[PDB]
Amino acid sequence: TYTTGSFQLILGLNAPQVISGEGEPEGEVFASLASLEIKPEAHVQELEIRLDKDTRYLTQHTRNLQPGDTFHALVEPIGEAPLPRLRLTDSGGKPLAFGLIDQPGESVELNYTCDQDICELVVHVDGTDEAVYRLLVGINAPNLRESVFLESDLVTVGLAVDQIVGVDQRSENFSVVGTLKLSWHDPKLGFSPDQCGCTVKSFEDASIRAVAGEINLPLPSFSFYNQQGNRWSQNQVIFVTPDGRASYFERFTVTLQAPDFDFLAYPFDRQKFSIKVDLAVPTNMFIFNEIERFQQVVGDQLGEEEWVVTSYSQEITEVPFERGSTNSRFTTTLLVKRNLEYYILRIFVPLFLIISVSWVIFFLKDYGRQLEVASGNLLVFVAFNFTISGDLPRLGYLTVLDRFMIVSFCLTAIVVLISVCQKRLGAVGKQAVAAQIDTWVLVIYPLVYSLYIIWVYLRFFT
Amino acid sequence: SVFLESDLVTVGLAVDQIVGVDQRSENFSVVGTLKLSWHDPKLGFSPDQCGCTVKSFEDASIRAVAGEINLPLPSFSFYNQQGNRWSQNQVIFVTPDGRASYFERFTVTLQAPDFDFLAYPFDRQKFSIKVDLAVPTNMFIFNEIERFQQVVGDQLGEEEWVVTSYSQEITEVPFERGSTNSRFTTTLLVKRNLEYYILRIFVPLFLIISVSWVIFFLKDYGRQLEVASGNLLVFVAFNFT
Ligand SMILES: [Ca+2]
Ligand SMILES: [Ca+2]
Repeated sequence: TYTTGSFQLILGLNAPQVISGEGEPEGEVFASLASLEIKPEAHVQELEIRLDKDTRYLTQHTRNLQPGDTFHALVEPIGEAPLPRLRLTDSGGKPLAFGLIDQPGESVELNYTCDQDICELVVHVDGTDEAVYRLLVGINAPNLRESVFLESDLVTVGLAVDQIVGVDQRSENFSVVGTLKLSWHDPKLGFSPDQCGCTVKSFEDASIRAVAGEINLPLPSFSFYNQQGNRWSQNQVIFVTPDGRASYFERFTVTLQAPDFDFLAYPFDRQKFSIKVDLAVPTNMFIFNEIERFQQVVGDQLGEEEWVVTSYSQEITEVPFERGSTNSRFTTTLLVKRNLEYYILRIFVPLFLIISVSWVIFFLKDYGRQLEVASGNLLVFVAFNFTISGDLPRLGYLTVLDRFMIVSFCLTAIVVLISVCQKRLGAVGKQAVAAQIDTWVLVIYPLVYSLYIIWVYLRFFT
Repeated sequence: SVFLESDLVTVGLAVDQIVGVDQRSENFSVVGTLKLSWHDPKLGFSPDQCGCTVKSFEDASIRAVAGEINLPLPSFSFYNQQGNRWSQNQVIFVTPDGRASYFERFTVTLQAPDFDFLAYPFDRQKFSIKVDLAVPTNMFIFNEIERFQQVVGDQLGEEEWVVTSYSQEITEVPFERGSTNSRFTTTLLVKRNLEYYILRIFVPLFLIISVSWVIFFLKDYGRQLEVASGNLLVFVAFNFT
């Protein structure tokens, strides 16, 4: 490949000390730059820009200009959009030129010439008196009638999840173990091998912020948006190639807040585990551009897990940033569900059998036995309820399971009340009414249970 | 003006989530955001000396920045803070004219000895967050309140505590070494979920009591005695459930 960088050139005429590399300037000059003999090379760039309702002001930064250079810019709307104002300022905000509306009043143009040793310019386009405009800019190109701007550095990102290690249903947070990777290109980080005799330079056990502060160069630092407390990190390394290609690697264990949890439909609920990585720099410096899948996003492990992942996705977006501008965001989302067989077999079948015991006793015609069995079955129900109390999260609000337990307990107690009434009726000599009540209860109870189940399904799952 | 004047500070606070309440030690934990803004000509700089329009400090407290630049700044603390405070996105940035602002995302635990649980579960409580300046009132004073977001944010799903109303106010309190310091207070009025307690406790209790009431219609007193004895055991079982 070729190479890039700055250089120092020493030329001598009949001065044998030059080949030592230490020749100090002397005598009268004899050579000059060749490019000065011809017209300077022009650079031209065109951009399409749009001023949304909340984004009526736009600014762009230019590359450095050498003394004697010239700058030209013009703006022409795509359609019937009104002509915006155009102006040019340096990096401090000092005005240098203002746009002039042409006599065929469809465009605005600007011109400037460089006096200082180094000039850094900013182009302002504003319509704050879906409009879309065409912006044309050139250096040493007066023929604009018939890259100049700086470009953001592109970052590649990737993330993999190894294990979900905990979920807190009262404080609404979860913890995850995984791996993160970043990669970008920066010519300012390049070095010359002959000064170190090596091809790879590395930094270990340091955050990107610390390395950036040590080498005094801007780097794409990041943070987890919903991080709770400190983060544990292993195998943290940064290494750079002579061309300037850099990469970051980290293995992390972190706890993330998740206020989006909703446990109303427990245990039939479905949840989302979202992991957000945000750059700590403005979008005009660094931006996420590509997604790399270095491993499986969701890793398989031996044995069963409490949460089963159904699907996942990865996406890049932009979010508002402090001190204006914008910062990039990388999001990983996992869709998870619980193990249904566990809850069904552990809770619902025994509950059904307990309910059946209280239902079947109405076939008896000896009401004392019916009363005694109902009284015993209520105690059995309460004992089973606290036995399963361990799988009953205390959240401060009702779930589906709590409502079902309450309804079942109420019906079980009403059975005892009806049994007492039937016993009294049989004692007074009205056995026919007791038999009619038995038939009514035997018909009605399963209908009530089925109707309650239908109502719950309608009100919670559709 | 002949006499020196205090610098005017604008403050704002937002609550994102209440993450826990301790009823025995009487404290609670909250997640939110804090913002400060003030103007000081001594912080001004010349753009041509940096080639920039904004100067920033990151991951540092106001006290540390004040000690680094050797100028007085409006430091602050949480009055009832328990233990260390977790902070994210901490930044201070200044404009050439001298306008400065502070930003912080925090998670903190605050003591609350004012809790009163006598009327449980029908009790109502106040969650109060107090921010005090660590400087005398003749140097810095809170002047205005900024509502940069909703004061109490909405979250998907139900919460254990329901916020009924809120308020924000600025006052003055006595300070060490005399004088006075400013205080900014945010108060949330909260209550519990009543349907949960009513349906989970009172209806089953009513049915259990009715079982012991109905048995007096019987004229076979052995059956009445046996059913009463069983119902007492059922009552104890439900109580420990
Ligand atoms: Ca929630
Ligand atoms: Ca108290």
